[PDB]
Amino acid sequence: VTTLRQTDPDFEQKFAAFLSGDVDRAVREIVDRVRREGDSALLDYSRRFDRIDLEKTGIAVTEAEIDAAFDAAPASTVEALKLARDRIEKHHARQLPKDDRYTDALGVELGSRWTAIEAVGLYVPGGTASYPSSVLMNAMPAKVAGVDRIVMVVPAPDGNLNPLVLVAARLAGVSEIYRVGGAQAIAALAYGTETIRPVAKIVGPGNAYVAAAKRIVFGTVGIDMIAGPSEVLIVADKDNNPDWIAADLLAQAEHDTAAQSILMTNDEAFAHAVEEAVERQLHTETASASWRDFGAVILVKDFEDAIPLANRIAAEHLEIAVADAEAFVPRIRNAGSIFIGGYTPEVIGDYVGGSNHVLPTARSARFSSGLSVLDYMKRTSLLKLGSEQLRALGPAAIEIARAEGLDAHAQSVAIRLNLLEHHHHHH
Amino acid sequence: VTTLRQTDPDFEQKFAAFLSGDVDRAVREIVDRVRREGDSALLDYSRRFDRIDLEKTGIAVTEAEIDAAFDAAPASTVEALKLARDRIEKHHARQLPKDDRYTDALGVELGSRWTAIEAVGLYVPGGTASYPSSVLMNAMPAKVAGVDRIVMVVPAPDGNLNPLVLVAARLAGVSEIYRVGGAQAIAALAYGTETIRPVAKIVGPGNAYVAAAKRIVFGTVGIDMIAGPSEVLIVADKDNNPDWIAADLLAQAEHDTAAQSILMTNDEAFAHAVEEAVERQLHTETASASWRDFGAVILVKDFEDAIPLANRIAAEHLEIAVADAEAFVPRIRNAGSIFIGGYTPEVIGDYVGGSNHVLPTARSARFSSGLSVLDYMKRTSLLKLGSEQLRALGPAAIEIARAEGLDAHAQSVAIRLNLLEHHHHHH
Ligand SMILES: [Zn+2]
Ligand SMILES: [Zn+2]
Ligand SMILES: [Zn+2]
Ligand SMILES: [Zn+2]
Repeated sequence: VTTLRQTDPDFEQKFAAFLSGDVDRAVREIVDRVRREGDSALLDYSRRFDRIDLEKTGIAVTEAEIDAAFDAAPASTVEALKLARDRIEKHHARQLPKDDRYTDALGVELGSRWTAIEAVGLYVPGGTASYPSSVLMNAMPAKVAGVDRIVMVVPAPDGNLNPLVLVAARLAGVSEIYRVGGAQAIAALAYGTETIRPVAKIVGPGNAYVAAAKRIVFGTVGIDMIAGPSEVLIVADKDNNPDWIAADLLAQAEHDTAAQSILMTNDEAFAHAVEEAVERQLHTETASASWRDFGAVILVKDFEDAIPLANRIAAEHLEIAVADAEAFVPRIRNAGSIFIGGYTPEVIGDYVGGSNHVLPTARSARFSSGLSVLDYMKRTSLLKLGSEQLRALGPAAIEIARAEGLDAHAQSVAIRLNLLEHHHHHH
Repeated sequence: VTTLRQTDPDFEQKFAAFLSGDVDRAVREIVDRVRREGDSALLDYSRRFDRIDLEKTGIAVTEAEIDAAFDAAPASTVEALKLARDRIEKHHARQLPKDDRYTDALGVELGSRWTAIEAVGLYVPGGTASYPSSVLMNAMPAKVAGVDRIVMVVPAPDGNLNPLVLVAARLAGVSEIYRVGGAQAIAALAYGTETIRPVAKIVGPGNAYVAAAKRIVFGTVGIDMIAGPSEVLIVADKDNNPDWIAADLLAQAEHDTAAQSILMTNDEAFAHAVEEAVERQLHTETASASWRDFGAVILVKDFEDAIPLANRIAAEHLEIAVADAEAFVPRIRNAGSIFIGGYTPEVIGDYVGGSNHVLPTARSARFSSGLSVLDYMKRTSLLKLGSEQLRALGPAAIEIARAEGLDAHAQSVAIRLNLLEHHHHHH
């Protein structure tokens, strides 16, 4: 496994290189066609890519089909999904924003008010990449935020849908479910078709076609972020169970073939002990291809050294397993989620922690946060000036407007001050 | 001026049509070249588009050049910019997020922590579109949020820079200023060059080239939103000064040739009185082309009717001038900023209100908010489970992981529970 040593005269060059790292035309055409033509183009693309005939199966999934999904599900799985839904809901409810209206010293009334986005669409991959936990994580915050209409699009290749996805959808307050995917589904959500009324925002990672479609429609609808390769950074000292740390690195690896698992430690023997555990557990596929191709160990002399390196890696998931861990939490500023101690494997956050696992990937923790209720809401600014306030702030506005050559802007203030001033000749 | 009447059997069709409504290849190449080549490609593109030779003028603006800018500025303009900076700062400080760490009923420790984005870049148009108010509005929130490095890129066509932009930059805590623009500047900020170290997020509306460049780099850096045509919606009854309302419609029009100003009223005579005022003031250019080409009046019978229409328009700027205005504020959920009463022209919000004027355009108020300190910060989730908590939540996680075919994920929990369980045979 790749191993970098901070003291190496070439460490910086190798570390920076380690951190570094089309379908546009086809997608541009698919998006434009769905926009201009609607349902018929949706059915057309679904045939080409999902080998399904929506004319016969229908575009929308029925409540009856969702009921059948519930009955087919093992009781313990439905129960587990409900516990996860309940934990996620309670956690997100705490993050609801509070409005703020106040009067400043000049008597100006300033306000901040939050409302939910009216309709939101959740993109959920189809087939073997179709996970019910993803559905709860993406839909529950919208439900908590108060979104009136929650739509889910999920492709059904060869007509197959994971029934657990339908089970999760209901548990999380999803209102409409449509059997479509790819750039065509993204276009339908953004522009609308005869059957699918448009939404105001689309969330949910997808493949290259979905990603390209989202870059196009951004502006017409809001979008969460572009899906990028996932990574876990584990910062651990020798006082850990090597098998446990290995299991955590492998859990992240099975996720995707390009997923990356990094161990940052100050004890080489421990790093060796973790690599041996990774090897044994690897027997007793995607994780194999993932750990070998992208796995890595970074050796530092102490954890003060690990701080700047961890900040540059800016991992989606950061497991901190060192003595006095709570002390490093505030020092490591770039991380989507931080899991503390030996009993908190990243996996728990994917399912039952309650904290949203849909986190920023590919160094995006440098500028973004994981999904929260805020992503499903928006703030409106409120401002009210009375005559006194306009008299006090208007001149400054006029000065700036005129300095900017914006005479109409200056006049909208001057036309008011010119009349008002006749009542202020005393001062 | 275009006039729609809600009762018209064809109103809905006309209103919906009223609401509706390339360089990609060239930009894709410019962005890729700057990424691969650095400074030399920056200088190359700057010559082609700004007719400037950065080899002689230099890429970075010097402190000395900024000092000269201050001296050349009229005292009242510097003072006005400072009052605006102070109002914006005090307002934004109130919006700083608070961290939240707590322990739930199961003893799970959950946390929410906020940090500032380390480096941010502000794109400011050059030439006659170069406004100092824009600089304060875009930079001040980053300064309040605690951004360590604030960078501004501003093209200097034919070597000319608005000195007031340099004055504002300093007042707002901008650290570095570079004389570059377009897709080349966006590429330099996102990928970095020898002279310009990369930033984590880029904010600031630009032209079609800037917009295309931002769509490309999104993911590598965060981006605010894509600039779209601006619009003001004024909902007013007859108890207003027609000249004042006209001035407000014209102020928004001079902004851009595609800017849109809409009057929504329940009194046709008043609408006529406003149109006549717009005509007289139009004499005593861009505003002219803007009001005629995109201006519009929407007649309703009462303001209850105006609510759903205003929500569909979802204007960047909404001026509410009706009796009992405070009553409609909560009913109109989609609006970037709401200005209340006759003494609050939208213009005040652009400069001295304190509330950020960089608001969502082209119906984006349906899903986004105007710039705030939150846009310059990010949240990190914290999670800590002890043995008891993992014992209580682990089984559910395993159940879901296995139902999803994610065995490595299930094992990272099972490997811990398998050892831990020997201490829990009593229950
Ligand atoms: Zn050290
Ligand atoms: Zn995971
Ligand atoms: Zn009515
Ligand atoms: Zn304005």
